[PDB]
Amino acid sequence: TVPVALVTGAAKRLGRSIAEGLHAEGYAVCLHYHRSAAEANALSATLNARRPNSAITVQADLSNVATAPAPVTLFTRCAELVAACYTHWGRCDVLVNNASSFYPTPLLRREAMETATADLFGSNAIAPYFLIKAFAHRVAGTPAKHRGTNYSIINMVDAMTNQPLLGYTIYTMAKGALEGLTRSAALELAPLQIRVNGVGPGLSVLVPAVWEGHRSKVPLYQRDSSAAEVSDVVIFLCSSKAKYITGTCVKVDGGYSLTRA
Amino acid sequence: TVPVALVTGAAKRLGRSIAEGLHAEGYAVCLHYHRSAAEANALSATLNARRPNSAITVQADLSNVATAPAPVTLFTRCAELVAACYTHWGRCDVLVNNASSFYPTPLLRNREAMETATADLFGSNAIAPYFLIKAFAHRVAGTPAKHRGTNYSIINMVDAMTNQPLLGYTIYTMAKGALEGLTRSAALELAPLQIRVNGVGPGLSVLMPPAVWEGHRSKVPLYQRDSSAAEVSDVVIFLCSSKAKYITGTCVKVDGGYSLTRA
Amino acid sequence: TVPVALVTGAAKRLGRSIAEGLHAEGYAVCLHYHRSAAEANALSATLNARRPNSAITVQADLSNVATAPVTLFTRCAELVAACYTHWGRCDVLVNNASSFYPTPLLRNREAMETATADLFGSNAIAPYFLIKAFAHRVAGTPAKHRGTNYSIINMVDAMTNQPLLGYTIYTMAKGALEGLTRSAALELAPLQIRVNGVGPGLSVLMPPAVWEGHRSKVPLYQRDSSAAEVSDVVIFLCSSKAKYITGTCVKVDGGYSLTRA
Amino acid sequence: TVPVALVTGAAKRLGRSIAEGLHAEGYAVCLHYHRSAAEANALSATLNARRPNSAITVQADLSNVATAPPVTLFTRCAELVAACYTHWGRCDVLVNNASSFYPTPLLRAMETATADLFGSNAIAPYFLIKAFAHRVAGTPAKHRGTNYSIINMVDAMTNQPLLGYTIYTMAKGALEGLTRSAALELAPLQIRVNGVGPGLSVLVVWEGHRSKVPLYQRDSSAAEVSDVVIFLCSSKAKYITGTCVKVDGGYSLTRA
Ligand SMILES: NC(=O)C1=CN([C@@H]2O[C@H](COP(=O)(O)OP(=O)(O)OC[C@H]3O[C@@H](n4cnc5c(N)ncnc54)[C@H](OP(=O)(O)O)[C@@H]3O)[C@@H](O)[C@H]2O)C=CC1
Ligand SMILES: NC(=O)C1=CN([C@@H]2O[C@H](COP(=O)(O)OP(=O)(O)OC[C@H]3O[C@@H](n4cnc5c(N)ncnc54)[C@H](OP(=O)(O)O)[C@@H]3O)[C@@H](O)[C@H]2O)C=CC1
Ligand SMILES: NC(=O)C1=CN([C@@H]2O[C@H](COP(=O)(O)OP(=O)(O)OC[C@H]3O[C@@H](n4cnc5c(N)ncnc54)[C@H](OP(=O)(O)O)[C@@H]3O)[C@@H](O)[C@H]2O)C=CC1
Ligand SMILES: NC(=O)C1=CN([C@@H]2O[C@H](COP(=O)(O)OP(=O)(O)OC[C@H]3O[C@@H](n4cnc5c(N)ncnc54)[C@H](OP(=O)(O)O)[C@@H]3O)[C@@H](O)[C@H]2O)C=CC1
Ligand SMILES: COC(=O)C1CCN(C(=O)c2ccc(N(CCCO)Cc3cnc4nc(N)nc(N)c4n3)cc2)CC1
Ligand SMILES: COC(=O)C1CCN(C(=O)c2ccc(N(CCCO)Cc3cnc4nc(N)nc(N)c4n3)cc2)CC1
Ligand SMILES: COC(=O)C1CCN(C(=O)c2ccc(N(CCCO)Cc3cnc4nc(N)nc(N)c4n3)cc2)CC1
Ligand SMILES: COC(=O)C1CCN(C(=O)c2ccc(N(CCCO)Cc3cnc4nc(N)nc(N)c4n3)cc2)CC1
Repeated sequence: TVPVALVTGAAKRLGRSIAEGLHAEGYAVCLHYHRSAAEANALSATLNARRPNSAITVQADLSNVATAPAPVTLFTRCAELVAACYTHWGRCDVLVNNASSFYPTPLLRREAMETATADLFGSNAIAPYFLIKAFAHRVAGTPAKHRGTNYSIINMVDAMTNQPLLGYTIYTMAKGALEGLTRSAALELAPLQIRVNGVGPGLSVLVPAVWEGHRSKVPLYQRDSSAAEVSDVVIFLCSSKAKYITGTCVKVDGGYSLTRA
Repeated sequence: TVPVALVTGAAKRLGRSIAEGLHAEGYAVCLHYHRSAAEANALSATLNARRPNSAITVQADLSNVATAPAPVTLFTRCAELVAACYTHWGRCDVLVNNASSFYPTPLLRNREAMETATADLFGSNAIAPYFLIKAFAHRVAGTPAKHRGTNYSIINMVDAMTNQPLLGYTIYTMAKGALEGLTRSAALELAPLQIRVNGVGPGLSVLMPPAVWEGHRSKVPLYQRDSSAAEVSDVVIFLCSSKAKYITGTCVKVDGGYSLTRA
Repeated sequence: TVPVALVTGAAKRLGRSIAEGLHAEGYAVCLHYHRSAAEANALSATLNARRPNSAITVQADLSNVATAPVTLFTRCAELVAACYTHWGRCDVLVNNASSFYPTPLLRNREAMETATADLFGSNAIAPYFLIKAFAHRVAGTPAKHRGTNYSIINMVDAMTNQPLLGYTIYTMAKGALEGLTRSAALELAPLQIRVNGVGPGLSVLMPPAVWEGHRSKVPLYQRDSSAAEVSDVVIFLCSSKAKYITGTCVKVDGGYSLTRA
Repeated sequence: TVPVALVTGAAKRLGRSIAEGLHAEGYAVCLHYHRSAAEANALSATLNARRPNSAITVQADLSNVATAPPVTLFTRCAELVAACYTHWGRCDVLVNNASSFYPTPLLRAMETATADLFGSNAIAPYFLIKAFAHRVAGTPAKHRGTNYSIINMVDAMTNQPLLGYTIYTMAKGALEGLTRSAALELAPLQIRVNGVGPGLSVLVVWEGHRSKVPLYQRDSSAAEVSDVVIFLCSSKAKYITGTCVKVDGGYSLTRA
């Protein structure tokens, strides 16, 4: 009776608001983290205090690399994340692919580039593929009679990547791949009634002289969004209200994509 | 202190579902109709029964023509629709441009019914959306900022399947493509008044020989069926809600994945 | 023997350049104009000098207004009639004519009714009616007498997904024209009529700092295009080389659509 | 000198037709291949028989795997661009054609599919683009060519995904993101970056697939695609950048 969400990069910022919002709706929440161990553990205790046995935390590098104990592939670590929900609670109804690295990969003007490829592509595109695969296998290997009634996968994409940010080619490619995954997984998982949608923020919860300048670009309100302005949309899309939506991406950008230089 | 929604073509189908959903969230609803008087009036009696003074009905042909006098323009009729909300309740917070003509206009056939077809399919789908949006905008801009609503939201009912056009339906496909540009253009220009403008684009909703109903339905990837009206209108209500307040300029497909298909 | 093109708003700027490039490729050209009868008579003369009986001129208002009543749809069949009249054919239609002026929502009834018919007539309604006229003509040519390369190009706008503030009527009419392209492409494919769009950004563009400011924002070259930068694309899409391309819109915009405020 | 084009996967089919097309236009062509040595070398022979010194061949696995001396994909790709500069001193045009294509079903190792499908389609194209841009950047303004053009071969139909081809579809989506981001970033150096998206092309159970095509009810010939790649590289398309041109006979307009 209590559904389970797995939220990647759940420790802070938008991933934390997504986990908080799903939890508010009655979900048990698997809080994935990579480096933010203290934040993830504090968030868990907050939600477990509000509602016993309502949250767990699991650590994984979603980079496209191996990790030592066979060195452990990204694939294995992805199946293991999904397995953690099944092991704790016997289900996993919602997957939010939120975790994402983001930093410049300039084409113009070290082995960091292999590091960058692995990290940006892994977190943003390849781990989402492997997570959705493990998610879908687990639904597929549940007898029909016992399947949940509202399986939902949300990919966090980017409303502004048709208007790329100068110098972020690999990240922009990765988001594009992610949008690809949304359409391909919606089509292919439809027979198991698993919906696959994207949410794309424009500017959200910006870190002062420059904050002010970015803020002023947004037609609506001339500010970046709050975390909850994004997560409320994620929450709606996972709801039974949205049960006819799949294969689609929703921009939550204040009209930022409508602007031109 | 009760919010007001104007829903066009509210009498039946999707427009009635949207009207009932907004009503359920505590909107007073102004139900526009053209031909469907009996249905609209019964819808409004149901709503007023549930909550006094929470609905009215207004008639207007949104076809881009002049109507019965010196002659009345579509503009005027549109502005009068908005002014009906303001006359009765003193506000208009939401507008759902739902009303819409749909019928083939094939490029290859071979006369007054060519001129009234463009007027009807273009008016209902695009130009009346424009004028109602401009009349709606005018009212807000008119209100001292101290008396303005805090959640203004315009929704335009577009078509998920317009990039994959239905054979023979060119004017209709065009007018929907128009409606998408108004959605984007209005979102931009009305952002300073915090008027959000978005689209909702159904695929197959509330759909012939029945093996051809069963035939069309089966092509949708999710559930192999057309949607319920609620499956569409819940999305409309979400975009109107204060939880959607950073959303503007976007269209949301509700198509069960239909737009993902190829022949 | 010599293929015919019909080009609307052919008298100046981009439409003149399209008429020339088709003229240069050896089309006989029907130069449509509305107000600029001089410039058109001028151009006709020039190309009728390079080559006898290779250019004609034709006047019509493509606004959605009945004239002295003659409805828009008959003036459009008239235009198409005039190529078959003179030359016995019409192989190419370019819907280039377009009025363009602000129709703002805020700030500041005679005006408004005239803008609706002018902006939607010219950008959208007449193109519809012209295509209809053109398709019926081909349909009513026995197959064995049809030309081998029918091509319609609609001049759309690269930048309409990023609307120009205060231009809604225009932006809507361009989105109808996009609709027209895909819809006609699909419908006319059996006739082997190809229908495509070409979408300029800033082309052949207040205080000089303003002009420069606008030009400065184009990523590639930091300027507006020339007529020929656009007309070359049009002529390619009409060439037998593009014979597998229908239903598609080609941006010619120097990257401008890739920018954000 | 004559301008030079690098075409990846140039041995057969579209990639050969492109090579041929640019050659017939006056380009000297670097013909990249992976497994099709014999075909690549026959092409080059025909090409050099036509105009001496106008074709060469280079082999490279564009899968994202560290190869044997270990040699990474970055290195392989940079070297590929250096082969142009080494033999002809210039590289004017890059066509990212090379592409692996096979199912990666979500419902029925993965390691190799991922490195191969994302490398050929997405990660190699980026390193190739970056190598190209670095070689242009480092050329003194005075001696830079006057018509830099990069063509990504994308897919017109990827918004309408082929069931079971998730990784391929993702990789062509990455390649679309590369087209735009590289077009923006390399615009100041006057390198245009564009995509061409085939529908069904040169289908190798077939009349079923091609009858879905609105225009002519067939798949395209190889020329009906390469001619488009040729035009976009030409100076007549010098204002077109960031753009993808579908060449699909209208197939992307269909629905089930
Ligand atoms: N903020 C904005 O304005 C925008 C956001 N978005 C998208 O929304 C999503 C959420 O945004 P935001 O909150 O700003 O994200 P953040 O950049 O703050 O990061 C989210 C989390 O991702 C995790 N992560 C990063 N790299 C890896 C990796 N290699 N392996 C595993 N986990 C990793 C980190 O977890 P940990 O801290 O535990 O290491 C991090 O806290 C992202 O997908 C982003 O692309 C899109 C548009 C703009
Ligand atoms: N149903 C579907 O599968 C899809 C629907 N949509 C869109 O969703 C919306 C609602 O769809 P649906 O419920 O099927 O729409 P309907 O065709 O059922 O029409 C809704 C109402 O539009 C009104 N209307 C039509 N023309 C005019 C006009 N000239 N002037 C005034 N009102 C007019 C009618 O009111 P009356 O009866 O009072 O005369 C009608 O009941 C539309 O905008 C539609 O295009 C999009 C794609 C798919
Ligand atoms: N130039 C640019 O930057 C851009 C251009 N485009 C599109 O490219 C095309 C050409 O651009 P450009 O040359 O600058 O356009 P212009 O503004 O120069 O106009 C083209 C011609 O359209 C004709 N026209 C205008 N209104 C009417 C009408 N009501 N009835 C009949 N003919 C009419 C005029 O003919 P006459 O003079 O004979 O009256 C005019 O010369 C247009 O479709 C435009 O929308 C798109 C984006 C930007
Ligand atoms: N043909 C079609 O209908 C469609 C094609 N396209 C796109 O058009 C382009 C050309 O299509 P098409 O000619 O059919 O392509 P092919 O499937 O024939 O592949 C082209 C070449 O790619 C090379 N290649 C494949 N994998 C690798 C790799 N791991 N490393 C290096 N080279 C590799 C091969 O080289 P070698 O043979 O030497 O090993 C191959 O011959 C592709 O990018 C494709 O996605 C788009 C959609 C439809
Ligand atoms: C504000 O920081 C500063 O003061 C300066 C330091 C350098 N700097 C940036 O690194 C930067 C940071 C965030 C930016 N964001 C605007 C959205 C662009 O997509 C915020 C954003 C944040 N974190 C993010 N994390 C993921 N995984 N993905 C995303 N998109 C993301 N985005 C843009 C540029 C801007 C100026
Ligand atoms: C009297 O009708 C007949 O003779 C039949 C044969 C022809 N015929 C159609 O052409 C037809 C009807 C409805 C169709 N719908 C599919 C959605 C297309 O967008 C359902 C749909 C319904 N009503 C609709 N009303 C608006 N205002 N807009 C929409 N899109 C709409 N759509 C499609 C084709 C079915 C009915
Ligand atoms: C101080 O600031 C100013 O000077 C303002 C004065 C008013 N103003 C303009 O008049 C104006 C004029 C032409 C503009 N063009 C390109 C912008 C479109 O994104 C040039 C263009 C020309 N003529 C055109 N004619 C058709 N039929 N269609 C097209 N698209 C068209 N376009 C832009 C703005 C904007 C700014
Ligand atoms: C009778 O059953 C069989 O033998 C089937 C075996 C599996 N099978 C396919 O794998 C297949 C092959 C070619 C297909 N093409 C239509 C375009 C799909 O996007 C042609 C295409 C060709 N080669 C290609 N190579 C790259 N690198 N990329 C592309 N897209 C590509 N496409 C589609 C499916 C269908 C035939």
